[PDB]
Amino acid sequence: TVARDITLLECVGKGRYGEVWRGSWQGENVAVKIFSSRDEKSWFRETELYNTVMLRHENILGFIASDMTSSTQLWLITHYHEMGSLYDYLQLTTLDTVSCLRIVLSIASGLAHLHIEIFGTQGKPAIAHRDLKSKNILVKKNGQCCIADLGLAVMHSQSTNQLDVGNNPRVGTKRYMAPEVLDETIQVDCFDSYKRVDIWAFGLVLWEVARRMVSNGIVEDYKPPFYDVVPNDPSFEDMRKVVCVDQQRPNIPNRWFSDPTLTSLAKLMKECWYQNPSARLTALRIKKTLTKI
Ligand SMILES: CCOC1(c2ccc(-c3cc4c(N5CCN(C(=O)C6CC6)CC5)ccnn4c3)nc2)CCN(C(C)C)CC1
Repeated sequence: TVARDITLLECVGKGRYGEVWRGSWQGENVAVKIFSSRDEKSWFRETELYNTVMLRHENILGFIASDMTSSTQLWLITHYHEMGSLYDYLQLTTLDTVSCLRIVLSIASGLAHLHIEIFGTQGKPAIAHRDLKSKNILVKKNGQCCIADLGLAVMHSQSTNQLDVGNNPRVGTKRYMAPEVLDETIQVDCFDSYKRVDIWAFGLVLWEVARRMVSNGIVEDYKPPFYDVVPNDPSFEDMRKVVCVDQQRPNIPNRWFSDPTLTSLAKLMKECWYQNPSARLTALRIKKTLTKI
């Protein structure tokens, strides 16, 4: 019924996943993500998650409804953030210390919230995202972010030791894939493995953002991770060669060591990028560290 009352106004995004539209519902802007045929299973997983797990959180994209509307389409209706994604926003502006730390702390807060199981009737299972990237993190006008696109999410309950992986043909974006995914050594039956996959990807987003924080009048152009060492649309084997075989990691600009904030974020992101997954920081530790900077 939400879908029948929505007026679609403007397409604001298009990809292999489908399309995103700005719509109006009860006079308020809403985001309508219209899934492609190729990605119907992500719609299904996200719908199941939003209808069975209490997820609401400042830094998780707000859910309104899911619907199959009648031509038949699969729609996921959420709050609308006119700044669009971090990918979009980082390309039209540079950041200062305050706005950079607000972005990265808000992502760490949302990720910690996903990862941590909460006991009881007001609680939730532990959740790992598995495809975190700058294109599915939204920026609010108040400068905080929120994480979207839970179609690959996996859940875990420590009490019963049940791991719910989805059976989704989709895999994570290859440019952001962790070493253990690329060399197929990931322990697929351990929930902690998916959390560590998230932490790797977070480190890459951290790098993407920090580059855009000005210090002493200097800033880097926006670039996606590994822009300098793999082609656009890199293959799985392109990524395995660079990340696993050659052990490359995004370069830290020297100008960052003149700013205390960027020096601290540089230390943080390198501790997300250990080849050994169990050596990476946890989301909560990142959150704590960023609350102190
Ligand atoms: C008319 C263009 O306008 C700009 C723009 C771009 C996007 C949005 C926008 C996207 C979303 C959203 N999505 C659904 C959840 N996601 C995913 O699943 C990603 C695919 C994996 C993220 C996208 C949800 C909620 N809100 N939302 C707003 N809004 C505005 C594009 C560029 N311009 C420039 C020209 C100035 C500015 C804004």
